[PDB]
Amino acid sequence: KDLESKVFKILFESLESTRKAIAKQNQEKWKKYFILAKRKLLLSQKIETELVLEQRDDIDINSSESVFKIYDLCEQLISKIEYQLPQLESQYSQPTDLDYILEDSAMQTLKRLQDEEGWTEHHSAIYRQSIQSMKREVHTDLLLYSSILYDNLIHDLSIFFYIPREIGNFINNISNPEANQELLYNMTLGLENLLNGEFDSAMEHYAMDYMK
Amino acid sequence: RKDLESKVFKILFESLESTRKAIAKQNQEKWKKYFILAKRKLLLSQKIETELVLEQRDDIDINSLSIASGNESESVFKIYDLCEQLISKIEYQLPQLESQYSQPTDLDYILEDSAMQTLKRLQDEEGWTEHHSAIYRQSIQSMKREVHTDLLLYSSILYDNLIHDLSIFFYIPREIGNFINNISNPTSLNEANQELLYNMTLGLENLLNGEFDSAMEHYAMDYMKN
Amino acid sequence: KRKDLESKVFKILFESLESTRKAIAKQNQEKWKKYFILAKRKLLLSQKIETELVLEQRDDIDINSESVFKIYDLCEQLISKIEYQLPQLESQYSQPTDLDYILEDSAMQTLKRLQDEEGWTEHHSAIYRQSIQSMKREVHTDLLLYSSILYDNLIHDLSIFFYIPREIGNFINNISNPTSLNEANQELLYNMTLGLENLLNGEFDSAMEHYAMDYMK
Amino acid sequence: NKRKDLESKVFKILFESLESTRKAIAKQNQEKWKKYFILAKRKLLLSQKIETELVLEQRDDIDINSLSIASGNESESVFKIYDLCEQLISKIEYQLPQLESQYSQPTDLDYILEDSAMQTLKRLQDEEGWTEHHSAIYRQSIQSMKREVHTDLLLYSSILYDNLIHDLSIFFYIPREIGNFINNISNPTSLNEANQELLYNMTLGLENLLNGEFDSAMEHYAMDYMKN
Amino acid sequence: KDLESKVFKILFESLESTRKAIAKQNQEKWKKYFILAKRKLLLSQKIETELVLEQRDDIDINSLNESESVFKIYDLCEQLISKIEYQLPQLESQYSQPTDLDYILEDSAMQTLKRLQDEEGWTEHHSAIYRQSIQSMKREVHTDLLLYSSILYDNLIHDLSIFFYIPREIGNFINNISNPTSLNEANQELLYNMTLGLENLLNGEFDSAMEHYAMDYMK
Amino acid sequence: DLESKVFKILFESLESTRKAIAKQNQEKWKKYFILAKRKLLLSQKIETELVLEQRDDIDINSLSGNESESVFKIYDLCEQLISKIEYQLPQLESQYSQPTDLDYILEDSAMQTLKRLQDEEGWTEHHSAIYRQSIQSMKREVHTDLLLYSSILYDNLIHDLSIFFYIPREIGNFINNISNPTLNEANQELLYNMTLGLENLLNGEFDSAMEHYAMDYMKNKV
Amino acid sequence: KDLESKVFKILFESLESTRKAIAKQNQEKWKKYFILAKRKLLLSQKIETELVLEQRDDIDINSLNESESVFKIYDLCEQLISKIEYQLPQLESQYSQPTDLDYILEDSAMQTLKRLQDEEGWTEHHSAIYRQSIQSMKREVHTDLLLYSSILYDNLIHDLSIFFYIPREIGNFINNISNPANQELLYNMTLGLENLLNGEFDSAMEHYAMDYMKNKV
Amino acid sequence: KRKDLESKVFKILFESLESTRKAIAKQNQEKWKKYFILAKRKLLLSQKIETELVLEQRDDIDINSLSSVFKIYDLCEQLISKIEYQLPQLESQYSQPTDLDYILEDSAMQTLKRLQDEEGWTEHHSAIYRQSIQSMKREVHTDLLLYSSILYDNLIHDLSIFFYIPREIGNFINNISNPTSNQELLYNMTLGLENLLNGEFDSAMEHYAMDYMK
Repeated sequence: KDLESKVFKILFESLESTRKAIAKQNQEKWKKYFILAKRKLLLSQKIETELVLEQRDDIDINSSESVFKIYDLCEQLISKIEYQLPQLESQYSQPTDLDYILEDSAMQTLKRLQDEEGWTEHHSAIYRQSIQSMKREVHTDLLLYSSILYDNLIHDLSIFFYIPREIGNFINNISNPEANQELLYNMTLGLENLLNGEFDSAMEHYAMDYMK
Repeated sequence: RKDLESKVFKILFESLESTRKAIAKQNQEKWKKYFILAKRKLLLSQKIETELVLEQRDDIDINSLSIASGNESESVFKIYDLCEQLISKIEYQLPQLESQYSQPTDLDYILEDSAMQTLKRLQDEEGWTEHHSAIYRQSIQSMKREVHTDLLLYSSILYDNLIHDLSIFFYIPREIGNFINNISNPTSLNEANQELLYNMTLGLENLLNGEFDSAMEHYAMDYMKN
Repeated sequence: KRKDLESKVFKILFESLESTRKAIAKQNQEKWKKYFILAKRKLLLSQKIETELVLEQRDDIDINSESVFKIYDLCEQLISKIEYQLPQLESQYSQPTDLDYILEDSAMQTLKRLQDEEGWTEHHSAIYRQSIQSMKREVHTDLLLYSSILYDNLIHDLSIFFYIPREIGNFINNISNPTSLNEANQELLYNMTLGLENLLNGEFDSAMEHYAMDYMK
Repeated sequence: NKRKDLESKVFKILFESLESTRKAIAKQNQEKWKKYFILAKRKLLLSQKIETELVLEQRDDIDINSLSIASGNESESVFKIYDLCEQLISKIEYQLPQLESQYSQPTDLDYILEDSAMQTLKRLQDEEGWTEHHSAIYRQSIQSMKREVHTDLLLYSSILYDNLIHDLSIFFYIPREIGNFINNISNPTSLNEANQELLYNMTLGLENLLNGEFDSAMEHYAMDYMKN
Repeated sequence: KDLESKVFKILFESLESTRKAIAKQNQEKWKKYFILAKRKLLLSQKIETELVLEQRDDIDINSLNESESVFKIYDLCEQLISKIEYQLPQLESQYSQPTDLDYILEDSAMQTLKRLQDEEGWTEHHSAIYRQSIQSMKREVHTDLLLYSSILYDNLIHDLSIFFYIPREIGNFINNISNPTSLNEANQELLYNMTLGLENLLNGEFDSAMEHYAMDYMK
Repeated sequence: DLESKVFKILFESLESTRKAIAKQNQEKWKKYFILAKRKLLLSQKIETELVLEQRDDIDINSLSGNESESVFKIYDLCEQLISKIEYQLPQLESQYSQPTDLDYILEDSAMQTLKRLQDEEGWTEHHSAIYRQSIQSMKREVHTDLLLYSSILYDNLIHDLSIFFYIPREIGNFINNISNPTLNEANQELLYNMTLGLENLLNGEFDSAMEHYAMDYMKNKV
Repeated sequence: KDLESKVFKILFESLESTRKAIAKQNQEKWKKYFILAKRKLLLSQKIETELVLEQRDDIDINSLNESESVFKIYDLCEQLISKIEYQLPQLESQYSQPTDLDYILEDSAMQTLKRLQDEEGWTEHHSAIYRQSIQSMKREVHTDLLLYSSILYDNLIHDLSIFFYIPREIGNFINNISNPANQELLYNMTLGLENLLNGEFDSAMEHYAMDYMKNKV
Repeated sequence: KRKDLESKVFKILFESLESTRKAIAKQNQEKWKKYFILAKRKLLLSQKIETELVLEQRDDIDINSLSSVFKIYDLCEQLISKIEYQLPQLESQYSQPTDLDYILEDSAMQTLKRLQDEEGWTEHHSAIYRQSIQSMKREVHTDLLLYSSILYDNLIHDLSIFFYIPREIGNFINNISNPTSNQELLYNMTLGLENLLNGEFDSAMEHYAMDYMK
């Protein structure tokens, strides 16, 4: 009598141990947060840069290096992003310790728990459904906190959005004075910072700080 | 007791299974919350871009020469006025978006009110322990989290699509591409500053006047239907 | 004269190289992930040999004993875990990164731009290529260096997970003491099952993550 | 183009000096294997030390009672084992500064990168069209070569350790003895017999770590790997 | 009657004579001034060098112009510490060694007490006053030592500023790295000026320096 | 016969004043602290001066980095510290000159006492001469005590305050970093740690530490 | 936007730096607590002794055991009056002594202010806020003085009851006149007046104030 | 633009707070009682300890078969009484809320909400507001302790005549200095005790406090 209660207790405390294992994962979870947000930032970069390419008239006459260099930096920043997005995907899908914990190790625990007394096929059903729920909720967590992260570091990375900045500058330069060349220069610069690692490093720094 | 634990178990499971089928039946409000989360992202970007433009305004001083300001001075002051409005607009919008997304739905009724109700009717069953009710609370929480997840997944993909479909309303990148192209032409030098102030005003009012919102709602519903 | 031309081209060569080195230095998150991979790999290989040697001592099983069966089972699981973890650790170690992209593609672009200068000869070009190769090799150096030291420190931090030496110490200490022979036997069985399951259940993997992450900063 | 061939061939001499040093580095195998072995051996002994410390740390003696009924020699065996643990910790504490000293001894690798390289630089500094920028490239390439050597050292010593730790499996007395113990216990009535076997085998394996057989086996296996 | 007046006068005359004998004995003071100020100087030298030293990490056998310089600087630190660790007890000893002033205020004065105790009208009260007057003359001498060593040290910390190489080289290093070309050589150059610094404190240039500045303060 | 009475009355009054001087601890400990702290601040001053002497001067030039930010912030902290010390030293002197009850016990109260004692039988001007001599020596011996226990205090504090001696600690940290693993990481480490050392000298942590340590040394003797 | 919030945060953090500086200045705090308490004590003491003296009855050319019973005490009163008249202004010189604290709140505060006046978006209104908060901290350190010095005084008047010879002696006189004898008054008096003149009262006070400086914190 | 917005929002915080200052100045010229209460409290506890210690000299030496003051000892404990009554009275009198306590609680915290309603007005101005109000509170408290102290230091001289006990020990040693007639002691001191009980003291104290603050 009251063996039902004891078996239930075993199931519950097993599942809770798995939950605590899950909560201890931090480094790969954060690396994945960071991958999702960075991917969003890089798709907006590739779209902004494709828009400013499009506005270039292929001159075909039919009877300055300051901008050719700008358009050049544009094209190879597209090339950078195009290399980088598959690598972020790849990195994202690499298996982690948590995976093993939730698959093989959790199945091993199941088998042992089934050899107890009073453990039915229903207890197994409940155990399996809980582990499937935990597996899914890992993705829940990734999607949630990477959205929150992206929202925060779109504020923090403002300094790198050089087009809004150069336009605000340039219409301030009407009423507070050469301006064409100033814009070409600040644009070249903001490009370079996007290509030369200054951006990938800024993002590493910010998200890291967030994790501490 | 042989059939007792088996069938208390079966009642718990069938309760939960019906609730799951109910969740599938209320796949209706989901489209509105998808659209909200996507739209909130599009606006957070717009607000930040605009704020950045406004943040360059250096004031006008005795030390500001302000030479070469013809009729462009009033263009520029309307640009700052528009920008200020667009911020005040996005600032009013965003909490209405929160208020909408947060509002109670059919799904919430399935998973909250009615879930606890069914719980109480289940407590008054033979051989129902508090462990059974913990398992009920757990599976319902997971169904909440499964719905949350569908929200975040679909809305992220929606956004990925919208940033393509709304190519046209991103006036700032296009106008910069055009300004430098227009120094690259021989003829377009004089027209350049004017054209920039004008198409910028255009872009700001397209975001302000309802056009961008409406195209957003179109492309979104189009994506959802297919 | 042409002397100042030579100094101009030498200063440009140097400053492009120095820009490249500053860029390598900032690539810090991946360099740590790799340090930690190496330290973890050594820790785990030693766990595997320790566990395999406890297994080599087992009688061939009866074909065609209760707690000791549990313990042997755990040993086999832990070996499966480690044989799962190791190929993955190699994969993550070889996973390319932005450092690779600086060291190959951005460098070749800067060389195209540089090799179109005032007095830039193909010898300046050869030195530029070599210096790039040397930074790429020095990254590897630092991995081996910093991973060596990190492991030296982790072995001490992680001392409480080394359940084998501690449980043999404990066992002889309480056969020597007035404590009985069964209390000794049962205490060893218990403490071995525990050391094993903390090796198995993430507790060691979490401790290692925690300590190594604390070392950075 | 008198100064063209000047600049071109003062670059050429630089390349050829550097490449000569590189070739002299490549033929330095036997003398590297000494440093390989010292690094591998140091890590092996640091491990041995920690594992023995961890044994010794579980020592908490309780005084016997006037009432104690127990019998046997087991406490004498255990105290001798503790003694041998202290002797091993001593041995290792002694021989680590040795290894440091041996590694610190300068080799003909050191002579090619240090004495000999600085001696070639000075003659290159009396060359026509040579400038301190050339000298900076010289110093830079040499220090890159020192670093390449270091990489060789860390890499090959790590691989050698990984192989040694299997070669030396027989001396790892303490997992092996917890093994033999657990395997005996399943056959009951042999429990006291198994305690005796364990005390005896710990004593032996401690002696084999203490008495220099372990150091011999280590050097022997490292040689066998060097040849292959 | 007229007798305690006589006893009193002889007590006062004896004490005044001791006082005039203390005055001619200015020699010993200067030496002890130098001892006390020099000991304070070497205490601070010790603490600075120990702090520089406390930052050396243990040598990792994997760890690999600078290395040679930093090794030989650390050795110069350890040499300076040993020099001061013996130089200090040497200085205590020199300060303790008996003097003609010590003699004139212990032996000479107690001989005189014995003599004065066989006089007509010499109560023990008289002898208590005598011992207290003598201990007071000792404390005047000690006050003199502490006063003038304090002032002397105050002055020597300026006069000897050029041996305070360590803030000096901090300053040259930050100014150098605050410039374009200096940075290149900065890490070498402090390595040099530090070494020289540690040598001038050890080779004896500073002990001769100190001694000569003290010669001037006393003259 | 009775001259023992007059000598004993003399001795007794002098013991009164001596025990009274003994009970005057608070201002004693504060004057110890003043003399100590003064010396520590004179040393700090010379250090900071010496680092500023190595900064180059300022003229019409091209006006030429992040280092420049760090280095010029340190130079400004230096000028700050020097101003702090040049303010505190005259304060410390004026705090030391301030008179105490001890002054009164050894001047007005004593002269008063001797005038009372010059009204007694057996009392002579030679006893008055001894009274003045003894008072004058206790007057001098106060000073002696100040010199002695300030010397000892300083020799202790120069150890307990070791953590604020940032210049030697950072030059040692620097040379330890270079040649061994970790370039301009060490240069940054120097600038940061120098900045924090100067601020801890400026923010009161050092004055608070001194006021705590010499406190402790007092509580021992209590 | 962010600029406003950040310039506010910089204002607040500077002000709270000053806050934590004043927090650490306990020595001169207690010096001034003590000075104020002691001034009150000595004032009441002076007025008591002057009221004793006001009944001396002017003597001059007049009528030639009790000389030691009245004259010694009238003298000891004249001297305690002397001593108190010496001590009071010394206490006011001591209280007015500048301190590191003044430095914190004046020269240092104005240096930092000047250094904030060339931050981004710093307005003369920020500066007026700053000076207002400085003058506030300056006023509150006063408040701290007044509060603790009153609380102290109330402790000391009880802790120091044994030096209050004059109510005590009127008591011990009227009690022995109800009993079966009087000169005890004159005797114990002289002793009380001496204990207030010889330093016993002063050093008793220094002791209790030390004790409170310690245990209260 | 918003440079002028910032000028104005700081302008409104300034002028609001200065209104509250000018309120405090004039309504402080009214709060004279608190001063007087705290001073009285100190006067009375001084009185209590002095009376206590004269009473503390009760030994009741038992006599044996070998062969007015009480009135006074009574007056003593009567005054210890009057005082132990009067102290909690005075503390309650001190704790009562007045106009200021409202001007810096309610009239301030309400004009707060009003200031929050203003545009451009964030939570940092709300924190500056609250902190300036606490500084005003503490400045009023300063005022309180300050002028109560000075008041006490004057009152000690003003009530010099009621300090009967040093007066009468002085008269006794004066009357023993010139051998005459003890009885004058008991009479004069009884007189002073009744001066401290009948309320000439409390009333002369009030008159001198008011008379000083005029």
